[PDB]
Amino acid sequence: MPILDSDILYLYDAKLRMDSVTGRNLVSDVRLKRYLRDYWLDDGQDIWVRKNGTTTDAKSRMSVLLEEYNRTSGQKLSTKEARNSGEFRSWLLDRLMDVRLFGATMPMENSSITFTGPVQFSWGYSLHRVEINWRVLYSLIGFHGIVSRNRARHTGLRESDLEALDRAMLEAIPTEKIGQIPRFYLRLEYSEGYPYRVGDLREDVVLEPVQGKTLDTLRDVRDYVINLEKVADRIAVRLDGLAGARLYVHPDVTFRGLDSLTGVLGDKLQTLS
Repeated sequence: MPILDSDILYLYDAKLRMDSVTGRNLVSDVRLKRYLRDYWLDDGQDIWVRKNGTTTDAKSRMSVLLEEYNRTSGQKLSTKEARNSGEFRSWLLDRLMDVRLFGATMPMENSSITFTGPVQFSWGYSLHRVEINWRVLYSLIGFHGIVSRNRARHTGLRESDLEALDRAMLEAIPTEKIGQIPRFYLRLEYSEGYPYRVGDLREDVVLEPVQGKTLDTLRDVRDYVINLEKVADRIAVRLDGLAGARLYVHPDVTFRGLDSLTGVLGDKLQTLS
């Protein structure tokens, strides 16, 4: 199966002179990808962006990889020749799944290889204002991600890599004082050649506090209902291009409009759990 363009909506929560401080919590895409990489590393996989918890010099790691490729392939590529070698580039990609997904900048002595990752994430932000008491009390974080069909052609992305990404979105964060729990994961795949996208759904999510709570005092997953009604509406408009969907929801979340979402997706929906 060819790689299709995708949109991702991902929610997870994190728990446990000025005072009375509040604001919008932010999580870099680099941090999210670090959770995913550490998870695959702990699964024994070969990963490019890895530590020893001391980081490794990238130029040294590339020199080792090039010398290994040269002695196995019977070549003597220089770093400049290695940069231009489609064979060495494909050999690196076959070996490092995180490069196939997220790309990499791989310096060498007086050269460098650059892979632009098909899978890209926004910065994550809290869908509500969080309280600071210097640590955040509670934060429901939302991420938008994409999978680029065109970029996947240049990194050798495999269909099995995307299934591994889906499973890591469920398992990596809990595996890697602050408890962090995935709560919602939706990946929408688009038909080949379809030009439009749902895009970023995070602003269409609506949090509805339970009685006694407000949007400024959310402290636990039980304090609010996640209303998906507008998310279902936004997806329905693009139904003419939707090829498939993957969806996971945590059992402790209370949803409104989850039935609307699954009904829109229909037979395109595959579940994850």
